[PDB]
Amino acid sequence: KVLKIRYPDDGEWPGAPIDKDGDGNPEFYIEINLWNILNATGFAEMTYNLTSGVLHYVQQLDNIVLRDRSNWVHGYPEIFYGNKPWNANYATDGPIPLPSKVSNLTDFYLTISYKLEPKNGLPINFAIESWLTREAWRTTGINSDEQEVMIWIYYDGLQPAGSKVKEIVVPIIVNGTPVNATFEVWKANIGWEYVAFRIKTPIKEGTVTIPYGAFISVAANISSLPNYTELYLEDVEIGTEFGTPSTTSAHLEWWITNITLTPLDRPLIS
Ligand SMILES: [Ca+2]
Ligand SMILES: [Ca+2]
Repeated sequence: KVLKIRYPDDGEWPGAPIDKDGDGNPEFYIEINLWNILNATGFAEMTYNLTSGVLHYVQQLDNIVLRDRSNWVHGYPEIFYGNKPWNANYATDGPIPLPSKVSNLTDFYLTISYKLEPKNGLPINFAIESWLTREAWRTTGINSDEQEVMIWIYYDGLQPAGSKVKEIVVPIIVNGTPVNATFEVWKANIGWEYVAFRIKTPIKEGTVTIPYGAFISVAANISSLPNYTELYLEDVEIGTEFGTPSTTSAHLEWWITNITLTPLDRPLIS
């Protein structure tokens, strides 16, 4: 039927597996993940139609107070594949064997169909994220010698952490058209190493395809981390960070109607 998770009714941390064939190995995992909201009024609800495959998120939050203003954004309601290292949730029923070492993975395309409707000027992005960890099956967080990589294919009013390194051009596909797209590369120290690729021409809705290794190769190339090839690419998460400390009302709706990961016959790291 329809899988539904809701904040605050299901608790602090609503989330659920998507396990179509009931094999106890989910294909994807969804979380509302309001991880820097200490208190708010209102609600956020995510539903997944097990027939149409449509994930739909509706958020009407007000009177927001953050856990830690220095963490900047409010949360990252999302769907992911792989092992998310901040908790015991995972989804590994898919064609890409995450978690695996970067040095052992082949490249893959990530294709997402979506439509974003932030309301009232709300700062948001639509960002794909992966964590790279010393341990494949981490469930308790991230250490200072590990990495977070984000790829922002939409943003309005939000800036990545840290500082701008350079611009790169990556061949991507936008609504069926091959596009050589420019991304700004940003790098931060926030408790671990962070690298974000923020596209220069953000895409508010449609179907976007990226070659994942174009981004992980650059993140490897610019890393300050030692023994980068020891790292496991844990997962691929897709969601919307939203809000800054200026934001006390965050009303947002979106839909993601397909996620596909397509293996390629070439290494991840070029
Ligand atoms: Ca399954
Ligand atoms: Ca709003």
